[PDB]
Formats: sequence, C-alpha cells, structure tokens
Amino acid sequence: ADILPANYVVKDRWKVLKKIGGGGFGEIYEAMDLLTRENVALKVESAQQPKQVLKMEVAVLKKLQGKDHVCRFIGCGRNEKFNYVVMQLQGRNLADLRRSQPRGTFTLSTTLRLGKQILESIEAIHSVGFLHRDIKPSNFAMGRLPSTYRKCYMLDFGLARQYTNTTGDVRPPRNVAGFRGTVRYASVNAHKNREMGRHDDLWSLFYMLVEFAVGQLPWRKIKDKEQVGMIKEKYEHRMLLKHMPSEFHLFLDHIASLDYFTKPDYQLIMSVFENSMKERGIAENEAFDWEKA
Ligand SMILES: CCC(O)(C#Cc1ccc2[nH]c3c(c2c1)-c1nc(N)ncc1CCC3)CC
Repeated sequence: ADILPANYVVKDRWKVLKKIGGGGFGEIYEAMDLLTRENVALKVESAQQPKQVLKMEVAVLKKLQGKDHVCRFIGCGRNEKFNYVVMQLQGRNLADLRRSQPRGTFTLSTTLRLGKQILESIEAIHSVGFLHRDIKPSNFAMGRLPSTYRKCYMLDFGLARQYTNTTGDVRPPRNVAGFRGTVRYASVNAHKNREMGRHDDLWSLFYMLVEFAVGQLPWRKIKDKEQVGMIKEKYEHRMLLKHMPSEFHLFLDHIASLDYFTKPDYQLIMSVFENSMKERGIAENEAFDWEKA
C-alpha cells in the first residue's frame, strides 16, 4: 500500500530507492537524481486524498528559498495518481541525535548553538506569513555534505497555517481551533484549542531546549493530550530553568507576555542564546556533541 514502489521513476528523472518516512497525509522517499547523480528527498501525496496539503507545503518551501536552514527546492508536479515535491536530502534529526547521547542530554554548547539555528528558521517561516505549529526535535535535521554538516534544517510544513491575509494583515483567530500537533512541546494555548500564533512556535522551542540540556520534561511519561495540558497549566515554569542559564528567564518572561496578535521579539531571544554562550566562552566553531571532536 506504498504510493511508489522501489525503482519507480518520477518524470524520467527521480528513481525511488526506498521509503524514509510515512504517515496519514503522505510519504517521503530517498530517490536518485538520474541527471545530477545526487540522491534527493521525494515527498508524495495521493491524488485522491481528501485533505490536499502538499500544494501549501511547496508554496511555503518556495517562499523560503534563499534563507538559511531551508532545503533547496528541486521540482514539483501533479498527475492522476500522486502529487510530489523533490527537495534537498538532509541527514540525522535532533531527536535521534539526542537519544544517541549517553544520558539523552546535549552539552550547553550544542544546545545553545542549535537554539540559534532553530530560532532563525522559526523567524524565517513567520517572515513569509506562516506558522509551523509542530516545532519539535524530529522536525530539524543536520546536513549531510562538507558544506552543510554543521547546519540544521527545518522539515515538515504539513501542519503549517498562513496567519496573514492576501494583503499582509494578521487574520482573525478562530474562537476554537483543534490542536492536531505533537503533545510534548505544545504550548498551553494549543492545549486549550485556541488559535495558535507565532509565540506558540517559540513555546515549542523553549520546551525543546530545556529537554536538550536537562534530558527530560516533567510530563514525558504522560501521552494523553488533556492530562499533559493540565500538568503544563499549573507547572511553575521557572523550575524548568533551575539547571539552565539565568538569561533563559528573559526568554520565558517574553514569550509568557505574548498573545496571538503580538509580533515576538526574536532579537531578545537570540541575545539570550548569544549572551549565554559569551558568559561560558562557548565559540560558534566548537564541535557538536555527535562529532569525533
Ligand atoms: C515541501 C515539503 C516539506 O514541507 C517537507 C517535509 C518532510 C516531512 C516529513 C519528513 N520525514 C523525513 C523527511 C521529511 C520531510 C526528510 N526530508 C528531507 N528533505 N531530508 C531528510 C529527511 C529525513 C527522513 C524523514 C518542506 C520542509
């Protein structure tokens, strides 16, 4: 029941090698580019699928071309059986890299430098009028070339939503919006089924970086969406920062102050990461934890 079989050739050019991801709303393959001879990522959506989301994902990817932390767009197409997008292939995701560490923790040097790259990518998608709405470690992947192996890329615009109108104004929020994303890194606003905003993507970043540095979140053993929301709603969030740099209070206080309508202070959050690095003599050119160095 896979949309493309192995060795299936798309548009006489992209030859399916294997499936590398899958879910309700489509499938991702590693393919060989029979023209440029590199391997690529080939993402497909059934032509029959009721919710046609790939067209929006491609529009977002095209708007982001020229930004850092963005997969190169190679091509896209539509036919009677499937829609597809061809993009730059990336490597190891941050969730797998964190689980591979001895205590499931990154150093503060790896955590802060990843934080800077993820924040850049979040500001980038916001800058073209979209929310990601499922910011989580498995949606960020390190490069797989000499030119990219220390670069972190944003993946999966499947749950993204335009927060502006045709003319660049902020859209009215729906009084109820069903949160359909991942439980562990969801904001309290998402748990309450409120329209998500730019701040909710930064809430997900906040929770990610605590988990990277400390190795866990307090609710990690609880899978039920309602229970997790009730735990987060009361949790004294300053407690999450007991073993984090003190600058992180500025980050917590800022995003706590935001509502659906308010543009975040991305530079304030960047300065938290940069000041936390400078205080501890952490340089940008340092080895990541997973490197031999
Ligand atoms: C326009 C399509 C887009 O929304 C997407 C995706 C995506 C979703 C689910 C996915 N799942 C995977 C990948 C992946 C990508 C992936 N992808 C790329 N480019 N290298 C490597 C991998 C890792 C393998 C798994 C843009 C970001």
